[PDB]
Amino acid sequence: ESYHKPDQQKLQALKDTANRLRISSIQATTAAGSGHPTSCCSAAEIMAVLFFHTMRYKSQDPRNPHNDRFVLSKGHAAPILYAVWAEAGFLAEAELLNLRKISSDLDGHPVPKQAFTDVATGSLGQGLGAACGMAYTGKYFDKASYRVYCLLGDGELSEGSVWEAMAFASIYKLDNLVAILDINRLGQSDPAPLQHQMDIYQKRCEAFGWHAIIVDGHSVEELCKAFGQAKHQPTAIIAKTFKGRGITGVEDKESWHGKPLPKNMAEQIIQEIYSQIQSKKKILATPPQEDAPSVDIANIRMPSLPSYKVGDKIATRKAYGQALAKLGHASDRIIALDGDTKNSTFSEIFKKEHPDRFIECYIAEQNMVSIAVGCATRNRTVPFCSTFAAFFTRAFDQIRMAAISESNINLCGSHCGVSIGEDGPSQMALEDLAMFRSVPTSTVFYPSDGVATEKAVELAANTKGICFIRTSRPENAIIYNNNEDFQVGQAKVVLKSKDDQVTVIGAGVTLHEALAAAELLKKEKINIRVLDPFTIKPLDRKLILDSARATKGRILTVEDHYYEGGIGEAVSSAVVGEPGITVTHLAVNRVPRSGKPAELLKMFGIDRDAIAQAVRGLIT
Amino acid sequence: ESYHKPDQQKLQALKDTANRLRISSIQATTAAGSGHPTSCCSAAEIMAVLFFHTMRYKSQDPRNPHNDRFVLSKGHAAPILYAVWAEAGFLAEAELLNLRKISSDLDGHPVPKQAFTDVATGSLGQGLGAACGMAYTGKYFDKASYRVYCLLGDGELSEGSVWEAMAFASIYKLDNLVAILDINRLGQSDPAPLQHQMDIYQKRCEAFGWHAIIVDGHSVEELCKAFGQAKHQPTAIIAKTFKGRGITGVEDKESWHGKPLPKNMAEQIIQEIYSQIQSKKKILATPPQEDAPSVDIANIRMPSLPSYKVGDKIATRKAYGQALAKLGHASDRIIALDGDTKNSTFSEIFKKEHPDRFIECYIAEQNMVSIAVGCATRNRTVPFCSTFAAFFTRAFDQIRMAAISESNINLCGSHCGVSIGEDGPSQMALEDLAMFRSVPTSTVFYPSDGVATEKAVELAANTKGICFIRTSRPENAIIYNNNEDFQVGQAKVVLKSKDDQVTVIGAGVTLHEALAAAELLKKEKINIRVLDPFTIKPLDRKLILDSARATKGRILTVEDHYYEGGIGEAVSSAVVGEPGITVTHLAVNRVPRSGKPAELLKMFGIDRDAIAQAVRGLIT
Ligand SMILES: CC1=C(CCOP(=O)(O)OP(=O)(O)O)S/C(=C(/O)CO)N1Cc1cnc(C)nc1N
Ligand SMILES: CC1=C(CCOP(=O)(O)OP(=O)(O)O)S/C(=C(/O)CO)N1Cc1cnc(C)nc1N
Ligand SMILES: [Ca+2]
Ligand SMILES: [Ca+2]
Repeated sequence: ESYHKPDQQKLQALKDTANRLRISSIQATTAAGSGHPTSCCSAAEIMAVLFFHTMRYKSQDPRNPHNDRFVLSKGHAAPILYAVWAEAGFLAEAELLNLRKISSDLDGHPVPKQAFTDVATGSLGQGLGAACGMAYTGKYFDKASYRVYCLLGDGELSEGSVWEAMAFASIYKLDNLVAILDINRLGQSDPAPLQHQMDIYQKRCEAFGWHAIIVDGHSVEELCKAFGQAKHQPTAIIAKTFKGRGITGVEDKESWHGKPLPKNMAEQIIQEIYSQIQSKKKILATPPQEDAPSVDIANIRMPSLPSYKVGDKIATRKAYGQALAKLGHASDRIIALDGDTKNSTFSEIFKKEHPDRFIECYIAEQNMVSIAVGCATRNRTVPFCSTFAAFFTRAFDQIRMAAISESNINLCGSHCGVSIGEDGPSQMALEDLAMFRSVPTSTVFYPSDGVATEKAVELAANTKGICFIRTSRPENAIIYNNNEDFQVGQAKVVLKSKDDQVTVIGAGVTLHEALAAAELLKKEKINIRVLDPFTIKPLDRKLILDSARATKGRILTVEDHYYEGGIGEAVSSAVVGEPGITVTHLAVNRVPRSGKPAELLKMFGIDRDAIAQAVRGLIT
Repeated sequence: ESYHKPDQQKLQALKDTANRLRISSIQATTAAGSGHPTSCCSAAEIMAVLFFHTMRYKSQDPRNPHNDRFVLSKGHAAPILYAVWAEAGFLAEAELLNLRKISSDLDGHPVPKQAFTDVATGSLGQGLGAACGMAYTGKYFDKASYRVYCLLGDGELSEGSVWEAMAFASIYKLDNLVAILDINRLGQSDPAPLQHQMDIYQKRCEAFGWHAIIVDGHSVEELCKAFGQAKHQPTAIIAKTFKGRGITGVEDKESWHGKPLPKNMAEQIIQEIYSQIQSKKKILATPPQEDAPSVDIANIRMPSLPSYKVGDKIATRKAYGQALAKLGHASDRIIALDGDTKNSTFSEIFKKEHPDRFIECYIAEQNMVSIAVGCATRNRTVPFCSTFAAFFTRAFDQIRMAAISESNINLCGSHCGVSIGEDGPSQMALEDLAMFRSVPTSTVFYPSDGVATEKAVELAANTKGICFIRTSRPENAIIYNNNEDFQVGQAKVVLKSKDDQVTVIGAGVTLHEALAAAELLKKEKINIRVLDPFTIKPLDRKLILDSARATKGRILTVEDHYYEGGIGEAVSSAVVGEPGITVTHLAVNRVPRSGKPAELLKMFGIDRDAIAQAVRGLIT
């Protein structure tokens, strides 16, 4: 646990290592014909000191739960990440030359198909949030000794998501977290705004509650000392570096971001760098203290059936909070995150019952999703984050990168559609189905009553990928019995007869408007089938088609969402070309406005009267 | 003009005004049954001083181009915004009681159907970026004397987008910009992280380059003085306030965010506040100096037809930069914004030729979109912002709010799809069509060669709403004559014969792969019709169906995008139910990986060979 103060030979070996990492970054990107060797070279001493002096990890088991974590937030330096894992003996050195090949897993940016990568980066400014999740988990959940190290670029620090993470780390006293800032003066197409004004970087980090140390980022000695000192808060190592360090004629120059060296130049430069290496002997990694606890990864089962009665009224947003609190007794892995909306999403119910597993993320949806991604790495927790579904659009890039990260997180967005009423469109989620459907690993739950909500929470907990649960503000009736069985991809027909003339597909509030339309239409001797998709993605194509063939081929979809990318388009895409099938679509056609929930459902054509009129038109 | 130091009577009139604004905020939200009176009451003195001492504006012409701008970033304080415009004589006082009614335009959050509103807020943390665009426009484009004032909440300051705007304003020396921070200690569901640690707020603002002044937010005299001194930096007025100020039993208490007072309580409280008001006489607004220049509203036309040659190769990303710079020579209203990607999007070409109208926004896509929205308010500029299309997902909430703001901005996202090759999925836009199609005011251009790209830039300049242009990295052949006519909503049949067996719909790289497939298929005596949509939204439904009816009803869509919300689903939703029409859909089915562009097109089943195989399967 004591700092090992390195001797001159260890320091020279660390320099030798840094220069090997430079050579490999050049060799790999020259072989590929693309990549970012100058972004690797500014970080070479940082990487050498982190992996071969400061960090503790099992070199043959990069995912080991006891290891220190490293997050390469500036992911385009991936070639030097691969180089250090070859230097540590995990990767074959020859494989480095296959960078970016379709036959290789050493892809252009890091991805979790690599055993040594937890989260995909590549979209700048997201790695520190993931690192915050890992550090929060290490400190408060695992209660383990591992530390978390996150390397960022300086242009990258213009992303506001970084400063959300900075503030989070100081609020939650993440003394096990270190950010290393590669202040190499340059971004992609110009100098970074602050260039080498190291004092301003320090003042910004200190103002956000971090211990901030300015170092020469090419001094292995200064780096060892800065990483070695006792930590009492999150620590920012602010490293003055030169982009392309060590590449004569390219160091500190513009016009070289993302440009590989041509073969003739790479050969000449590599010879120069090799001439500075004093010994070929490599440093060994040092293994960690193994105090991370075992975690139970068994299937998660609610401790009891939902306790609703048909006819009771409850909003699905409230049912979500009740279900999540119940799920917290079913598994110790469940954690909840929310962005200062816990009294609106009803995640406050989980906080009341399991306060040690609730993370207040404040008004910072970007960071919230990244925290959850970090908490889910190495399967340590099962995260449920919540806010208004509208404000998950604030975090779409984090959610997009979460799927590239093959992350298992759960996201519950409330207040969907116009049915929230008087707040108006800024709070109305009308594009969240389009957004989450376009996330390739996503399962999209749209529970229509309290029972379906509790079952969706339970299914989501056991479902891999990006799970989204769309909850609602109006208090609708329970329609399902408590022992109704639900499955991903299985819809429910909630009203049917042999004389049905249309299959009406609704969800949430429009499912209940469809049921109300059915009772109205029965007064005119018109029966309609009513179908509740349960999951919008994957869609129950078979039950939808079987239903439509029983109702003269006619489908009517009605949704509290815009036309594009929602339920209607999902259904149309599933059934197009099937003989005799037709699809009519009722949705919200423009930015809405303030009014009572029922008034807005009417104004935008998705209430019981609009459904009934649409049905009448189809018959005639 | 000299500061008019107010006398005691002016100060008392300002206190009276603040208390009138409290009373109205309470009356309106109690009448509506919803809203945020405590969030209004913390800002009452700020609002009184801004509108009736500091700012200069035409009370009967809120949109007037010479006016100071006010941005209510904490938009849920909308009732006090409405109250000040009634106090200024623009709104009828009786109409304030109709807050949130479907019969009123005094909606739950501010929206541009209100003459006194430029940008919709309601999604927190976006107003300061819009204000930065307004101030940048005032200082560097209009070169006018108007100032820009933006009121934020303290919980709101957790949004990273705020800090992007803070940094933007100091980089660009926006000394005409004032941020007022309503530090009322509380957010929605808990205290804000920093509560009343005023010194920490000052340190953070100063570290980001702002002149930061702490004031008693309920002292009209301190506010008059703090607002009365212009600075050489953007100025942060850090106002210590109490939430619900002036409401006995509620001031400084939790559990009251977004809670209206019950009628009996509102009556009692209003009587107490009214007893503090010394005079009913109202202060008059003071008008501005009228030095904003006139702006032409005429159609913008390219100075000449495109000058490409059929057969020449150019990537549409480069054609975009060439076309944008060309358009810049025809109209001085065109401005360009980019997020440190100008060498990759080729917006650098516009920077080279029109540097005064280029805005480097650095690696901060949220703020970039908000800057563009602010620059487009009152039609002062015609903005084109650009980055990789994948990174516009970082700004989806800003884009969503831009449509609620009825904003006319143009967005060009490059590097779409797997055809970028070796960088891998973090850089690959595969959900941008889903995203932008779900924005209700959007027009989605997907140009397939350099000619179509120049035409799309020109059309976008003259089209209202959220215009998106999707550009690509491969260097594909010019296929259109320079004099080909292009229109929004009109597709192009680029290959046909009387013996066509399928209509193949492709765009960008998949249009060219479809043309290559047609050549492979002709060796098998199979002709296919090939259709280029040009705009994905709106879609040329008529030409698609007329084509399909000439090709045995058969449509095949192939796209470098995920399945959901893209070209295939747009087509299927347009044609579903049409007799005899069938649609086969080829898209990217999962997160991709690194390889050469041609290798990835083949791996993910959207290259010429996958297209030909699909055609062969349909005919059988
Ligand atoms: C602009 C940019 C880079 C420059 C980063 O500069 P830096 O100072 O943070 O790092 P180094 O100087 O250490 O390179 S790497 C890059 C890519 O597309 C490659 O990922 N991009 C475009 C980019 C834009 N926006 C986001 C959100 N992610 C990105 N990757
Ligand atoms: C959390 C939250 C508010 C608290 C604002 O606290 P503050 O300290 O900034 O301002 P005041 O104390 O002055 O009220 S108002 C708000 C609403 O849904 C209403 O728009 N929400 C939800 C919310 C969450 N996230 C976003 C991006 N916007 C929001 N509007
Ligand atoms: Ca840099
Ligand atoms: Ca507050």
